[PDB]
Amino acid sequence: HHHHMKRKHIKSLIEKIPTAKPELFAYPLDWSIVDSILMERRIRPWINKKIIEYIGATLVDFVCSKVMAHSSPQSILDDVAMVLDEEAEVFIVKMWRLLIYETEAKKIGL
Repeated sequence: HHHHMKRKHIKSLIEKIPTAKPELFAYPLDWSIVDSILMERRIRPWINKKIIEYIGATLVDFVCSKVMAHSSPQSILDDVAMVLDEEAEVFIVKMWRLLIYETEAKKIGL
């Protein structure tokens, strides 16, 4: 189950993720699965790793807290655009694809 459920349903979970930004931003994200654990396990490091490509520190925690505050994807994007231009728009799209995939995967266990 460690990462076993994520790999086994690759065909199914990927179908859930919308390819259009407005549709994907509208996606009914279950924040109840977005808990304290999922942040340290997969989300927080993913953010910190992806931030290196754009810049080469303190901002990392800001983004985490906003996801934990269950903010609108567009609301965060606006705040990040103050730091990372139009690269910030590509940033959240890819993160939302992550959240959907993760949140959805822990539901597959039943």
